[PDB]
Amino acid sequence: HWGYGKHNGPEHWHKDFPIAKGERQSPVDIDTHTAKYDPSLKPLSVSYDQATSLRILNNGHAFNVEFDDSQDKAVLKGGPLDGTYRLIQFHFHWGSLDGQGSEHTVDKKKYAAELHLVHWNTKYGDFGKAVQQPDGLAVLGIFLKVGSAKPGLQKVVDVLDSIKTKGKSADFTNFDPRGLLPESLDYWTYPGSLTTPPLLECVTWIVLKEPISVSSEQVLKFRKLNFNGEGEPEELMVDNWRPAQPLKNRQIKASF
Ligand SMILES: NNC(=O)c1[nH]c2ccc(S(N)(=O)=O)cc2c1-c1ccccc1
Ligand SMILES: [Hg+2]
Ligand SMILES: [Zn+2]
Repeated sequence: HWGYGKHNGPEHWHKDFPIAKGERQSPVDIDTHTAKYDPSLKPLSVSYDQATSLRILNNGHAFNVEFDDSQDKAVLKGGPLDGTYRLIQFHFHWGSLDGQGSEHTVDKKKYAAELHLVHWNTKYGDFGKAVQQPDGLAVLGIFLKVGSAKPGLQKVVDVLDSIKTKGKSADFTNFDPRGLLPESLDYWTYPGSLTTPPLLECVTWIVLKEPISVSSEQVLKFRKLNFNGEGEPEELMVDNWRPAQPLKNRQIKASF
């Protein structure tokens, strides 16, 4: 099935998922001199104080930290969004080297990794229904650069040993996603898609200008993960990022 390798990677995806060549695919390059400040944007509201993490899973592509979304506990609202979007999970995309790994790029600049906090529009009842709607999802994207360690990330880093291979999961309760945010909530926003198959065009992307810094040892542990299942030949989980897709005269707006 689909992956990130030469034989199942991003330019093979269109065969099983024709929408890969669609009109609002993600990620995209953010050309900072083409993005326009939008005064009609409300401030962004990230309410993660009552977030309830459930567990962490290696899905053979990346790892997901999953949250209980059966109540309004961790919500995204404001900015370009109408109504309330509930946090369901977060995950990352990263490279084999610090000079690559992010999915969105900024004036062609690739970051070492990208964090995606995935939220679904609560007017649709559940995630499965939300992904059938053009405004079903909101993904908050945060760039990672290598520098000082991010203390709020370390609990995630520590558990990765326990979920090395495809299909492995571990209890991951009481994780506070507030520890992953940069200071500034300045952002760019554009309408887009899932960056993974089925590549559904259901996403309002909100990409934060300010990156977080993570340590070299933190990222190195990400790179120790496996794409393969236990007992299979080792295929390191690295370069699990889709490259930038045609903007196709969508408009990227800036909050600042
Ligand atoms: N990880 N399992 C999933 O079902 C999944 N759901 C997603 C929703 C949104 C996005 S996104 N990257 O465009 O923010 C990704 C996912 C995923 C997923 C994420 C990483 C690897 C494989 C699947
Ligand atoms: Hg959709
Ligand atoms: Zn993602």
